[PDB]
Amino acid sequence: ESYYSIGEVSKLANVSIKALRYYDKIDLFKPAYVDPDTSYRYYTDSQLIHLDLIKSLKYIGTPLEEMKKAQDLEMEELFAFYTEQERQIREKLDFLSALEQTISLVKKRMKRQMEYPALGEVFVLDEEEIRIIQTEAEGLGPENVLNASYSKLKKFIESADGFTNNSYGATFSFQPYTSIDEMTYRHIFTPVLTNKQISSITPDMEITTIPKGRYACIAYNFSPEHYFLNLQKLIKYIADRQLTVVSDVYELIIPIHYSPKKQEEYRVEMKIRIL
Amino acid sequence: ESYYSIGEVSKLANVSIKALRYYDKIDLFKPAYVDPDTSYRYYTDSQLIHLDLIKSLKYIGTPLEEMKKAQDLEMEELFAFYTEQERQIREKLDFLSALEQTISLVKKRMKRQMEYPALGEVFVLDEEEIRIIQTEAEGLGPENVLNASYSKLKKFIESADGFTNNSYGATFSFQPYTSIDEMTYRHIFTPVLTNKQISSITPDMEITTIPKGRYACIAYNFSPEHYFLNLQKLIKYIADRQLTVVSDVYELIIPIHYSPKKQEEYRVEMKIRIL
DNA sequence: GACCCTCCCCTTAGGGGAGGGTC
DNA sequence: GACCCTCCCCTTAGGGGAGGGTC
Ligand SMILES: NC[C@H]1O[C@H](O[C@H]2[C@H](O)[C@@H](O[C@H]3O[C@H](CO)[C@@H](O)[C@H](N)[C@H]3O)[C@H](N)C[C@@H]2N)[C@H](O)[C@@H](O)[C@@H]1O
Ligand SMILES: NC[C@H]1O[C@H](O[C@H]2[C@H](O)[C@@H](O[C@H]3O[C@H](CO)[C@@H](O)[C@H](N)[C@H]3O)[C@H](N)C[C@@H]2N)[C@H](O)[C@@H](O)[C@@H]1O
Repeated sequence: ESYYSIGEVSKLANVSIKALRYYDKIDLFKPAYVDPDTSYRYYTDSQLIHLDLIKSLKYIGTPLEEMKKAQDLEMEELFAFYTEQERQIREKLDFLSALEQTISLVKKRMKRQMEYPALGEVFVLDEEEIRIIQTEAEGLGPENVLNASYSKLKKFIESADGFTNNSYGATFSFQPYTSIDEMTYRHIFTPVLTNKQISSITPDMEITTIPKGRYACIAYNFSPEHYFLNLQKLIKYIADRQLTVVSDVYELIIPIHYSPKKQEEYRVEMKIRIL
Repeated sequence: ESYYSIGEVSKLANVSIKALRYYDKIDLFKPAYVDPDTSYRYYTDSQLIHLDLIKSLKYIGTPLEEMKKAQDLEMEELFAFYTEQERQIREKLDFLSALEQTISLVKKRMKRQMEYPALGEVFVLDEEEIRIIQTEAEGLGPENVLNASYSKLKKFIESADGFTNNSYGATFSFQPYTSIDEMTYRHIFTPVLTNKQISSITPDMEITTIPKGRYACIAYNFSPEHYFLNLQKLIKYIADRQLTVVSDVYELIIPIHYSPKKQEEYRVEMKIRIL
């Protein structure tokens, strides 16, 4: 015998007016009475029960046209719909959960770049392993290597990590080169950062890693004059301190920013392993 | 010296054409060259680097106008933005994680209702505790009690669980009543299903629970003729098997469906505790 | 005054599709 | 032929606000 205006319901049910009006329009929840002249909406007390579900499902995030299907459902049938919701949640849980490790690790790798002891000078250091995806570089050089050169590797990684490599890598044979002009990349690769499977990897992609070990490194900010010089510096450090190299030179390039409105700049790192 | 059409980039970067066009419109990522007559878009190989971030941030779910702010940021500053993302993730993780327990528990309570040994007959059984929110019922009766009668309790629960009670409860003193006409509810309550804090609960709300114990129950599907009868049945079962009651009668009403296009139906349960 | 009505413009990140024109 | 262009209509769950009228 008590009837509620939209305002009354709104306050009562902690749902907004514009919201009830909306739910009225999509015929998910309609007033018991619409005065035909004033088009005012009036609601019975016994209606409010229909909101409990709506409100819940909303909180869960069920889309509206979907609630409508849910309303009809009988107790046993609704139960199942819930466990559907349960499974859908576990997914998001996984998906984020994964992302959390990913980002913490992206961050961990960004740290070293800012904590690098000095630029332009060579030093040795003890390195954790880095897993990576590589492919034969088909006669590519520092000179003519392209971004596009990476696109297949980059599919795989994205399909795997979801989270595109900040980084670009290539390797080549440690030699007394005298010229950029003399150098060819053996493979080019990009680091993976998930231990998530890589479905349907084709066999022209080797999964391998930059082994744990001790490394003569040198790292600077790119510019053409320095590239070759710093390589030189490296070779020298080896030959002088008289060491035995046991890998290629690994070279990794990392943007310092992605502003398309500032001049491009990149951090380069050449490392190599020793006995 | 190699330039890419939108199609070329799209395939290269595994981003859609309509997507690059869009990113062009919002000046997040613009081609290096737009032919002035054909309005064809052309891109440099050295541009594709700007997509790695975009693509990542997208995967993380960063909104676009926000990526723009991120692009300018310097390595140290970007690092922080990430940990912002890290914290924002942990929230969702919590939020869902909570929901998962909630739903598993909503489900657990829905089960018993469908696994209830028989309807209309009384039996005793051993009950887990049920926490709940209640309030003095201010002389309310089975006769005149309303949905609205619950609205404050229901705020609290929603503010706490997010997930509106499927259920509605009231209690009253076990007596040889002869009439619905004789009955008053002592409190009316609604079960909580989170152990999450209930911020700024006002003191006219008692947090308490339906204690763990042994209970004479009876549960049926509502209709006016049966209500009082089944109560009667209950009283009788006690008096005959000669038992001592140690609580009020708890009464709980639960919709069987929320279809607003079928006749309303409800499951009632009256239980009481014994020594 | 305080509610309530309808109606209209607004948001995100594009996809689908038309009706051209181009490489 | 296969690319690419612009332009337009579409989606979700409403909120904000106008310009009335009503309880
Ligand atoms: N590793 C080659 C890389 O190409 C791009 O850019 C990096 C290159 O190394 C530079 O290219 C060359 O610059 C000069 C003339 O081109 C040469 O003297 C020099 N030896 C080369 O390094 C480029 N311009 C900037 C940045 N350093 C990408 O970031 C990455 O796809 C890829 O890994
Ligand atoms: N507990 C009272 C409850 O009111 C509503 O509905 C339930 C009531 O119990 C019924 O009300 C009464 O129906 C008859 C005439 O009104 C009476 O003879 C009977 N004794 C009463 O129970 C109602 N119509 C259906 C459903 N059972 C709500 O679900 C809930 O807010 C609240 O808990």
